[PDB]
Amino acid sequence: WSWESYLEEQKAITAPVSLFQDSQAVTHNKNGFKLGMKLEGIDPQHPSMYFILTVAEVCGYRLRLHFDGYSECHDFWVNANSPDIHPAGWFEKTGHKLQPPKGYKEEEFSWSQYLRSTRAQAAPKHLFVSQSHSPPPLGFQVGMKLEAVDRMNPSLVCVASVTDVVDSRFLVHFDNWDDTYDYWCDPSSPYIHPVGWCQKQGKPLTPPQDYPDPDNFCWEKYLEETGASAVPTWAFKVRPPHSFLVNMKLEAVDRRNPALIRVASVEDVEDHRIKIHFDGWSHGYDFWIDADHPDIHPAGWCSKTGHPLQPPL
Amino acid sequence: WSWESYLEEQKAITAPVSLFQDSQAVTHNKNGFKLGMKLEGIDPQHPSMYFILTVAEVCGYRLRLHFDGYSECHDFWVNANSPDIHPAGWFEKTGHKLQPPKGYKEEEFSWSQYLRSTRAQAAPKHLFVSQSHSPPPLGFQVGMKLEAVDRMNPSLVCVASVTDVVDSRFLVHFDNWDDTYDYWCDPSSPYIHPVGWCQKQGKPLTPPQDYPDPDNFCWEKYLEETGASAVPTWAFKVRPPHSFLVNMKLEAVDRRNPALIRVASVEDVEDHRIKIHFDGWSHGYDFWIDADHPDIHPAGWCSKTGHPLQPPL
Amino acid sequence: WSWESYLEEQKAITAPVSLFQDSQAVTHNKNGFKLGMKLEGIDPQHPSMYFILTVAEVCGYRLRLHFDGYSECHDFWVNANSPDIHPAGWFEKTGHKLQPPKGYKEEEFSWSQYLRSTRAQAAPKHLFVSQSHSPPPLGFQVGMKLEAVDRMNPSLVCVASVTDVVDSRFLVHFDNWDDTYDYWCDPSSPYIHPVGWCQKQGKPLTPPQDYPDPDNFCWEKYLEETGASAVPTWAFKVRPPHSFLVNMKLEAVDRRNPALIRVASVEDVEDHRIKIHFDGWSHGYDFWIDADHPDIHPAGWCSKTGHPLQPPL
Amino acid sequence: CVASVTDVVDSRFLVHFDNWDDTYDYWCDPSSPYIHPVGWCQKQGKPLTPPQDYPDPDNFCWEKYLEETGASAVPTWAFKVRPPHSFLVNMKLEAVDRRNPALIRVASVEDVEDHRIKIHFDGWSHGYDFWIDADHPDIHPAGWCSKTGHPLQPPL
Amino acid sequence: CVASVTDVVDSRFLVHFDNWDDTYDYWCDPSSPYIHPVGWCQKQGKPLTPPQDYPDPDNFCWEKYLEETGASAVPTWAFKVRPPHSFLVNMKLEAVDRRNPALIRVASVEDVEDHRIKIHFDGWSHGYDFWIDADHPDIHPAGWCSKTGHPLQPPL
Repeated sequence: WSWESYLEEQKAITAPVSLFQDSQAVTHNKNGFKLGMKLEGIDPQHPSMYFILTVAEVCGYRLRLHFDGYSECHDFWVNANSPDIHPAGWFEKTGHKLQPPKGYKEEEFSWSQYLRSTRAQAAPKHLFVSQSHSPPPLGFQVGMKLEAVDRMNPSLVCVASVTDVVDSRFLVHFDNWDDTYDYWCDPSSPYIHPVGWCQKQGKPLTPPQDYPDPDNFCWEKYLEETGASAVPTWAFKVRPPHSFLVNMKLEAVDRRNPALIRVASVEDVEDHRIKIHFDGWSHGYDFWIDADHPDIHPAGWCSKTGHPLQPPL
Repeated sequence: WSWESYLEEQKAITAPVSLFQDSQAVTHNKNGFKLGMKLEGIDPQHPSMYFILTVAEVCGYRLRLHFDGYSECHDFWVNANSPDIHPAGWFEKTGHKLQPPKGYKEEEFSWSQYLRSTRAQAAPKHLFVSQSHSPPPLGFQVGMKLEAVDRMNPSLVCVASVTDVVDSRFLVHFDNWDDTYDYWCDPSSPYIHPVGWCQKQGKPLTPPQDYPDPDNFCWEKYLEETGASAVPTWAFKVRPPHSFLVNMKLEAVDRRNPALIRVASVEDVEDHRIKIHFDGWSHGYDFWIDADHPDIHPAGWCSKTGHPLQPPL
Repeated sequence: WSWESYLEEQKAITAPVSLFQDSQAVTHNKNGFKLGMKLEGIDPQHPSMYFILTVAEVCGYRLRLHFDGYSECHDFWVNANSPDIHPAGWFEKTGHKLQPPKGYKEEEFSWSQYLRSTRAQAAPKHLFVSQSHSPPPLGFQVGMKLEAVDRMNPSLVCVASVTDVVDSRFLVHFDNWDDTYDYWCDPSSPYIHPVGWCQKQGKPLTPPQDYPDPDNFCWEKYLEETGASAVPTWAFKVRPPHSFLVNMKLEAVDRRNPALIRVASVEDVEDHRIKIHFDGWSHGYDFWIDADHPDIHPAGWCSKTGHPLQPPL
Repeated sequence: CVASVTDVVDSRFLVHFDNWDDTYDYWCDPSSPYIHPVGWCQKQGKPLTPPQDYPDPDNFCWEKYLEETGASAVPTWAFKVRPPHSFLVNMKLEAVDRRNPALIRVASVEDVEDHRIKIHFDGWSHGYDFWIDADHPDIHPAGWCSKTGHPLQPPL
Repeated sequence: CVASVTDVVDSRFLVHFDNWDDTYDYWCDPSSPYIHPVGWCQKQGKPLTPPQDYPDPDNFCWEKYLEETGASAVPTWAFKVRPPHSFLVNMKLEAVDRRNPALIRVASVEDVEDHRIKIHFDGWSHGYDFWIDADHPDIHPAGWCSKTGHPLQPPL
């Protein structure tokens, strides 16, 4: 199988490298992660929470992470340039809570002790793109409030708060809802708006879960009661729409079997998202994904990084 | 988008209309081809051979042709003023052979009966710019001999024959070779030369495939032996070099997906060819093309003919 | 009146929005068609033929179209997102034939000149959802063959051809028959089947009108003889049965006077059709309709688009 | 003149003059005395004015203008006969003053045609007398102002 | 372009382009395929070139221009259809040499339009080929030179 022969055969064009973020395209960085290394990272399902993680597998510029003490059914894959992982020690130096290995107490866990117990090595610091050392996102402080789209229920724009800040990004949290709805963004995210945006746009605003008087939610009173400030309007930036076009081909990780990356096509577009189709598979497996998502890549990425590529059905 | 605003922002000019052949520039002719019409035409991969074709798609002044009985994977695009297509009945009336639809036999095929059996419409004669109702190109009669550059292997100038004449054009065939290397041209073509030109210029001439005694190749006796005359030297006209300049902009079909036409730029020039660059794409997709190629057009061609134009990426 | 109070008094539910095609449900698009605008479209009684049409009336997201030069008794209603109407100039740019206004001749007609003579405005291109600017429905090329149910005589499955392709849809034509029986559909249509389906299912296949030797009807030789390919079986997709249930309420155009839309109920169901009952009217006016028909809509459609809703009688 | 229907709203439609500004347009209904079926001029004796800047004006042909514009003429059965009004000279009424339309005045019928009346404002000069269509929205029966709560200007 | 009749001599008239060099002027008759009545461009949807140095080049209007200039349009009835010529490609004839007008040469019809022919001088480069109106006084039937006593130049 080759991309060159397949494109000639299909009279098709790949999405150029120029349409991707540098982080999605870069193939010349080596993967320094090695089996058994220990580190810290967010649970992709609960992006506000941090766990002790171990490198269980490496494949090209990707690695599979295992939650120490928990079942292997929870293992997940990230790129070696992921900002959602951090070196041993990072949580304690930056004000983040550790969920310790199964059966430990928070107060009970110490990296020194754990590494002695396991005789394991911590992943070296120099591997990690994110250590909370770079300038923060301008204008977004922890504790400030804003209006945000519930990416799980995208018809809802909701009262939300900044609850975390790491390097150039911040975490959006939906007031008094499960942290499973939280997501990381930057100032240009198309999913966030200043306080007052819904009322100015004539959209209903979804109030906090279990808000005492759900009927008459008022931002001014809520901000006062909560000792909170709005993110100032100047901080919000326009992200330009992406330049991907329908029928362009690319490589995308399989959501159902994330170990796998497949030949894919752009099936549809929005301003900030693309709809992925896996060539040769049912359109029933098609899915929408943000254009900046870390698991889409230009054609060639797998061969240049050493990751196997699944040809079309 | 708009050419006008593009030219201002880029501080650039378009290749003037006068630089193009009338046939590449003409926008004011309507496309009278309709879905399902039947006709005859050359196979672009075997330019000496004629097949039954059906109009499968129309886009502006272009059409996509299907080889009757064969796979749709062979379909190809032409312009409505293509001289490489002819009305039903042309082959018989002009001394050409028709390769029939898949599963027929040359002499099993009758247009009357085919049309009855399909209930299809033959494309009307008046649509075609080439019907062999013009007197031939002066001095180029079938069977005559000349020296020609193998456009596939441009360092070779070779023993070649005229094997087909249609309106103002004729077919150049390489003696003892596949029709695969053949090409259509006219008497001003820069790829052809009178008998003796090589000798008189210094360059070696490639004789017919598997000729007896190749270095000892003698034209005046090849000629007497084949009962052929060389094309008279007075026949070969001087096409002047084109006047395209680097950085001029135009519109060009994308060879990767020929359904598409794009904003393009002149990246380089030779006497009779231009190197095309698609604005906003990698220089890796840059390609050489004959100045007189049917698939380059002046700015505004798409707009005036009703074909989409791909703006720069 | 109000849906809300109606549902309480009847102790009933409305057919949810999710049950409908997006095209049947969408209310938030404005109707940009204006009185007197000119365009092209199919004749609903001769679905293979295109005529010049004028906007005669606008009501909410619907419009009434007039055949230029002909009687107003032929006027008909469509939705503003109809794929059966196209901008001025479309026929020429896409290989379709235009039947001209009464008293003209196909080739006497020019849009430039018609617009000058009438001083009329062509409806702007951006209004149309169907302009042949999308790539076709996969595997369905013009001239290809299939088996189809005669929607007029549903016990018959018949030899049929693709004769028209426009955006995601194509026209099914019965071999040797009037266009009167033709219908538009897409590859998930439940009325179409690959070549051989009848034989493989047990049912008899109706051959072309006035074919020689009907019981002795052979597909692979009909095919070789017509220079046609059958539509490949991989092309035919499985539309799942709709999920409408008896007693769900909705809004539906009244076929007796199509200017009107009414409160309606699901009286019965098949896999791909629903039987409509108009609340407060006799069951004698109950009628069967395809679930995907453009003239059924979710509760609130009229209200959101600005079309009157007939309350129950 | 040659004219078209360009707008329809409820029981009314807009009459437009072909090749002319909308400045001359007017709304009416099928009983309007200002409109006529195609051919009426020819059949009555009067000359018909063709579209502005038409090619070859005296040689103006309707059935071919029609075929050429993909238009039909309004059918003759459509044009209804408004009967002449029954106002008589000296009857009194209330009428908006065109000089200052905020005002309505006591008025008199000074003259009549089949479909128009000439209005005189009692106590004012006959110089301000003006012609108006009987069906104009700005003439009203005596007592209209009083019953609707609009001041009535008494005679001067 | 906007133009005027500035001369009349026998059966012909001179066409002049308003406020342009008289070098652009040409003689014709009523059937000339190069002239049209006032309004033709607008009826055909072609741009009309206004007079040189027209005070407001943007909004040229024939009605106003005619009034300002004290001028009338040539009436439409005066313009006649000239039938296309009947010359066919490859027919041979005699034509004066534009470069050396003392000379008349053997010539061929290289191409045709409705009212013009393209002349090729047999034996010379097609680079010397030229379009000429079918009625031009310097093309002639074969034999014209010998019958009038003018030398004829044979083909190159």
